[PDB]
Amino acid sequence: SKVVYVSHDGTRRELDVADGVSLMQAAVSNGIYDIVGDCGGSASCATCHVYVNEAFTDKVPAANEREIGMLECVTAELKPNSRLSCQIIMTPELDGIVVDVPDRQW
Ligand SMILES: [Ga+3]
Repeated sequence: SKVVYVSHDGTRRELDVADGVSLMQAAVSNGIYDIVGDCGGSASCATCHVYVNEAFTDKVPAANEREIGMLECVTAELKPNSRLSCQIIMTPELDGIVVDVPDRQW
């Protein structure tokens, strides 16, 4: 699928996230996520907290409590679609997803 990542600083990236990848994984390989070593592509991170555009946040799978605190590690007023770069998976239909890292600290 077509996925696009936006850094909370205002940078954007667009990768190809097929079936079995996560918004992070693709970007990850692309270095988009040169963060720390928590999720390692398994949704165990406190820094990949990101906001998916409401359009791909409703199609994506339902994130579990593991995507709530991990993702809420940084007080970013967790939205309804917020999620750590490594928790949503991309299907061959949900393509065109736009991600964004929360600058909620501003
Ligand atoms: Ga992560």
